[PDB]
Amino acid sequence: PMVKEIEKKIENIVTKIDKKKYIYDNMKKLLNEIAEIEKDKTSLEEVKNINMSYGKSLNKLFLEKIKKKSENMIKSMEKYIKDLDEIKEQSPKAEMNT
Repeated sequence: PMVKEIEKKIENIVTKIDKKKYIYDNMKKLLNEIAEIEKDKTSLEEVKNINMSYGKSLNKLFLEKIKKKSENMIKSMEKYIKDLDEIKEQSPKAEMNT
């Protein structure tokens, strides 16, 4: 204990300098969620692109490209009439919240 005061130093270099590792040991699991974050974000933003061309852009272009009108009817118009799913989502939210 006298010279073996270097045992409290060992005690320190132990637990104290051991729990030093169990910090960066969570810094990895962090750099996983952090990693996953953008890793999906961008991947999807890529399939949010294909829409803008195939929708909005290909819309105006096709809505200039021109029975045939019947297709133009069931087109963008019934494509908006799809969004009845929001009402098929609203009252549901307004359900499990009373």
